[PDB]
Formats: sequence, structure tokens, C-alpha cells
Amino acid sequence: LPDRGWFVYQQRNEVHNNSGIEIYYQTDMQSTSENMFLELFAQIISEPAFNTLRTKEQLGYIVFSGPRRANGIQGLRFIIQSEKPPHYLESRVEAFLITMEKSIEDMTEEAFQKHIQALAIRRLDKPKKLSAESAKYWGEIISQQYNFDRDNTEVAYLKTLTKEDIIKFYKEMLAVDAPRRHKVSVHVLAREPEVIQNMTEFKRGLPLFPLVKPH
Amino acid sequence: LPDRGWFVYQQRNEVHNNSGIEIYYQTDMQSTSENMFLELFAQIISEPAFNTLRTKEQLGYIVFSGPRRANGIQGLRFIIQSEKPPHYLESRVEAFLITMEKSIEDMTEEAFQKHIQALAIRRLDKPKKLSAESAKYWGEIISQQYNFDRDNTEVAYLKTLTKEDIIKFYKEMLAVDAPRRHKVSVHVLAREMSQAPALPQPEVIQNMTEFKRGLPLFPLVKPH
Repeated sequence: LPDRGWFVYQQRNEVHNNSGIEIYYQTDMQSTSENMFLELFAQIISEPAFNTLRTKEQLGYIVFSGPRRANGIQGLRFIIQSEKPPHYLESRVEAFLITMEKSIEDMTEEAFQKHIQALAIRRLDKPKKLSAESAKYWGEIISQQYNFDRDNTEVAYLKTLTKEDIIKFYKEMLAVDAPRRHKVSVHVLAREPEVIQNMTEFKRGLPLFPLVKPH
Repeated sequence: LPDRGWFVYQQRNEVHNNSGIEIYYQTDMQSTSENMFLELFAQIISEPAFNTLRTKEQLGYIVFSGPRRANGIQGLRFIIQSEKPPHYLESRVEAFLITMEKSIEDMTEEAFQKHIQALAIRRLDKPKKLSAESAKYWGEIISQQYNFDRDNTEVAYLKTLTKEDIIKFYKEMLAVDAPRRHKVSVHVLAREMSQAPALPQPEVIQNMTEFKRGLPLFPLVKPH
């Protein structure tokens, strides 16, 4: 993406009166920094989104957020179906972003520490079946990476993160004025920036990511 | 490319005792500025290379430079095949580069104006064969460009050009101190194969796929 653009288009439903939308972020390759960045940011925006948006704000039942690991590239995705105007919903997306903006400054030591312990046991948990760990390993094999001890490596990295790091994560990468903005939304309208008319013209002028040196 | 990197590798010719080399520059896409940049820079390096390298240094007979219009991306290439050590040969290539570097500041206004008029009449010509203009047009069609009046457009740009324009084109993109350096050389070995700075170390290219494994790809052109 051209590092700053926010592109979008629309799709009209036939059967359901509910509207869908999904917002996507090209972050970076799976480096050890970016894994921590995205996982910890996703989990720290996971539970207050559940507390506010779905529970407190009662927007709708189909509300999803989270990671996207594909082509050796990390990603961040949000899946919300409700019956709304899509730009109305965007406004409440940006409202949750401002909610996180205040939640930056509202982090105590305890929220930080319990959160990274949460993330830790979230990542570090022994298997209970060969098919589980085999599916994880096969999930490496499809990315051809083989970094078998990425878990302890990234967790050892996890302690090197700070609160102030996530301010450094927010400003250039995450804010609305962001120079590193890789933001794209997709409208899936109900049954009844620039637009994205031609996916050929989409593919007509964009660069391609490098790939990962496999470990 | 990674915007500052220079890689090279070698290939050994079994039969011939001569060595080859080719040096390549990814400038940009074909914007209207870059066409005239590369044409003017190509024109200014023809005659001093003709004067010193083949004639005076007597390197060889194969000494070529020039454009690369490919994948909707313009490019600059240098084709020299002579029987020399290739890094020695690199040293005299860079010597010619420094020679041109001084020859930038040695341009008068008159040389500038007569030189761009020469390039203008070199570029501007009505065709002399129906097949000639058809090959050019077909060369657009295979590139899907269709910019039928790029000639008068480029001439209108050509009249808007300074010396300092090509200085600023030189310093960041073409000079040795360049954050926009897209330089790559290729060695073709032989059968049994006045100031030079410290060049950076390149790396050999054992697997060109694994070479391209971490290199990004260009966009394509919005067609005119």
C-alpha cells in the first residue's frame, strides 16, 4: 500500500438485511517486535471493546477484532456485522480508537503486568494432543519458517517491552495522521478517501512485499 | 531494489578469453521528467566515453550504454565487454563516472543549449518508413501506453531544464553518496578468470530466486 492511503468500496447484500464491514492493517512481516506489538495491542483492545462496544454500547452481536497472519505478513482485522450506516459505524470505530487513546494513559502498572501475564499464558501453554502441536507446526510449515523456539524467544522479548513502547507504537503506526498508515475498509451493505471500482486497477499500480528469510 | 544496495555475481565463459560486465540503474517509471533525464544524461556520456574509454584507454570494442524501457519502468544500463580484470574495469568505469562528475560543472550555457538541440533533432523526426513508425507504435502497444504525443510533451519539458536540475538528479540518485542508489553489476568472466574510493562489499548471487526472495516488486503503469 502507499503507506498513507485509506481505500474502501461497497458490496450490496441480497438475502440479509444486516450490513458487514471489515477493516485491515498491513503492519509488517513477522519480526519479533511486530509479533509482540500486534498481539499485545490486539489483546489490550480486546477486552475493553467487549466491555464497551458489545456489552455497554450494545452495537450488535457480530463484532470481531484481531490478528491476520498471511504470506509471512502480520495483519489486523475487525469483523463487525450489524444493521447500520457504514460511516456511522466508522465513527464508532474511531471513537473506540480515541477510547484506546485515553486507555494508553490510563494504564497502571497492574494492567500492564496482568496483561502481559495474560498474553504470556495465552501464548505459552503446553499441548494436550499431538494433533494440536502438529497443527501448530504445520502452520509453520505452510509458512516454511521453522523457528521452533519463536515462543520463548518472543516471550523473552516480551519483557523488553514497555508502556512507553506502545506510545511509540501508536503515533506513527496507529493514529489517524499516521505516516505509516496502512488502512483499508470494505463495505458489505445491507440487502437494500477513494472508492475501489476495479480490482484489476487495484492490482494495476501497487508494489509487493518482500518475503521472509526462513529460519 | 533496497534503494542503496549494490550486488554483483560472476559467470565463467568456457570458450572465449574475453570478460564481460554490465552495470544497471533502476531510475524510475517513465514519467515525463525521467525520459528527458535519461536521454540527456545518455547524450552527455556518449562522446567523452567515446573519447577516453575505447579510444584512449583502449579497453575494447564493446562499450555500450543506454536505456531500458521494460515493464513500464525506465532504466539505465552500461554494456562493456573487454579482456580486463573486472574490478580493475570497474575502477575505470568509476573513473569515467568521476570524469563526468567534473564534466557536469564544466558545462557552459552554450554546450547545454546546443546539446539539447542536438537531442531534440535526434528525437524529433518525421518517419521515413511506414514500418518504422509502426514498430514504435507497436512498441507502445506491447507496453499498453498509447501516449501518442509524448514527443511534443517531452520537448515541452525539455525546454524546462537546468544544469542544477541534473545536479539534483545526480546527487541523490546517481552519485556515489546516494540514498536512492539502485546499482547492480554483473560479471561475465574470461575463460581462465585517477582516484578510487572504498566501494562497499557486494554479495554473490548463488540463487537468483533466493536473491529476489526479499526484493519487492514494482507497480505497473496507469495507461495513457
